[PDB]
Amino acid sequence: RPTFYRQELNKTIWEVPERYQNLSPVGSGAYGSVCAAFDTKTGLRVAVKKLSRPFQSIIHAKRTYRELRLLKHMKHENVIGLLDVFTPARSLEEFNDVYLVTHLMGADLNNIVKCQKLTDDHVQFLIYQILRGLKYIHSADIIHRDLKPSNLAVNEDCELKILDFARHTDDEMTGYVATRWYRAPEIMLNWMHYNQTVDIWSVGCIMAELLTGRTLFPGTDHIDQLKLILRLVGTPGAELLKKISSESARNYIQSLTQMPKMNFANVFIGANPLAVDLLEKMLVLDSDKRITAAQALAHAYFAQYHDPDDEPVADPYDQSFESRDLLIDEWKSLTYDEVISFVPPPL
Ligand SMILES: c1ccc(-c2nnc(N3CCN(c4ncccn4)CC3)cc2-c2ccncc2)cc1
Ligand SMILES: c1ccc(-c2nnc(N3CCN(c4ncccn4)CC3)cc2-c2ccncc2)cc1
Ligand SMILES: Fc1ccc(-c2n[nH]cc2-c2ccncc2)cc1
Ligand SMILES: [Cl-]
Ligand SMILES: [Zn+2]
Repeated sequence: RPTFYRQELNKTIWEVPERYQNLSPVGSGAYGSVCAAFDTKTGLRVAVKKLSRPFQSIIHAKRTYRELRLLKHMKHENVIGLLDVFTPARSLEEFNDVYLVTHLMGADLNNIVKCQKLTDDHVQFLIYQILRGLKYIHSADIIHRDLKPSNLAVNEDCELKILDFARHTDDEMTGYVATRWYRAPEIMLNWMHYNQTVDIWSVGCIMAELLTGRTLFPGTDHIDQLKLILRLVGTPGAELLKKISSESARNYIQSLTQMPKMNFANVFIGANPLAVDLLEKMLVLDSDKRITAAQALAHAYFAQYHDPDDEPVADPYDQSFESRDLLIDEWKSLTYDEVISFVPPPL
């Protein structure tokens, strides 16, 4: 067992191994609290996240296990992975807190887009990285489901990592988001059978914003969001309308004054046409015809970066736990096993 030390930061107390020094708070939320620290063992600057109320409910307990399982599995340059995980608990009985450690990423895509107007080269590189990470995530039968600028970490070298790839249709009001500018329309329609391309829709929205400096669809509610979307891409054709089982949703859409698809060249005026072509393949209303991450990587917009030999897929990921209905103490025990069995990556 390593030697731990205690300290209080803001209103959050922290108990971590001595290897981590100079903890300074970076921010907190529904997820947990995060501190930047210096890892004396590796010489790296790391981010240390203390989970918030990990075993409050079966929802938190299962989510704590899920995040740990996800982070332990993700080994890819464009996806956050685990440098370390620890608890000050000496045994299961006193197991109450989980701390996760990863490489420190000093900014997110919001800081980047707001503080400066990115060049086309930057847009290509950043979007390239997101897609390369999504290709990997998606290959493990994982859907991010909430991609947005504040979920994309970026460092001073313009290297990018996807974070938060750990929620589902939950019965809690913590972390509730009012309207989501980056969400696929099928999600705004509460479709229960969406596919991995919901993430591609988000990339499209993010990419648009990096090119124009404006949120593409700043809707105030789910319906306002959907109307802004249909204004750009036009109202659904016969083929897509036929895929809507929800009688009320289908009928509402059909009762809207019908709208044509806008010419993307007029909307994203001044943008690299290759960029506009890709945007158009990403922002397809029918998810069945939306481009995949793997296909997008091979789009001519990324010719400067695309390398099939260096766009890997993930090892098989066991999500069978997702269907389990267990007691809080069972999820806690499983999580504890995962902490104790963690093998750090080679330096
Ligand atoms: C790997 C990484 C870090 C460590 C480490 N472990 N314990 C450390 N001590 C623990 C005890 N030490 C102490 N002990 C008694 C009185 C006053 N101070 C304070 C700092 C420092 C350190 C430490 C080492 C290197 N740089 C900074 C801190 C051990 C292995
Ligand atoms: C291990 C250690 C830290 C993390 C980590 N977790 N969450 C992070 N974000 C910070 C804020 N982000 C956010 N903020 C506002 C709205 C929606 N999301 C959500 C969570 C950043 C980070 C983070 C921060 C800095 N560097 C790397 C990762 C994950 C695993
Ligand atoms: F107005 C819209 C917006 C999006 C969709 C949509 N795109 N892909 C799948 C769907 C969809 C929506 C609702 N139910 C089934 C499928 C359908 C209608
Ligand atoms: Cl995909
Ligand atoms: Zn909760």
